[PDB]
Amino acid sequence: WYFGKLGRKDAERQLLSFGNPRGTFLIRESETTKGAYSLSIRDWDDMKGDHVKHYKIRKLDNGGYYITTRAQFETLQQLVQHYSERAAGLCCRLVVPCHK
Repeated sequence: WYFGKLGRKDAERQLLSFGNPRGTFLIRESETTKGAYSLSIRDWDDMKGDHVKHYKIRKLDNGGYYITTRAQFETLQQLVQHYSERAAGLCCRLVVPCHK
């Protein structure tokens, strides 16, 4: 998963640079809330067939992270691996390898 500190520019640009399908994701941190991040996946309304969507994430009260309450985790790595099984309430599952 995530290569470093990118999400706004690099992420949105790279995601549309190849045209990578469902499964492509990356994690970027939120500037507006330290300790929070945003999950960047390539999601489109299927007519544009090219877009990038960002999910606003909130920090768990137990010190973990979650996108939904049906999928709460203490580490972000474990979170990636669960969403790598299926979409736990995201438009895309996290099933791609990370190659730049």
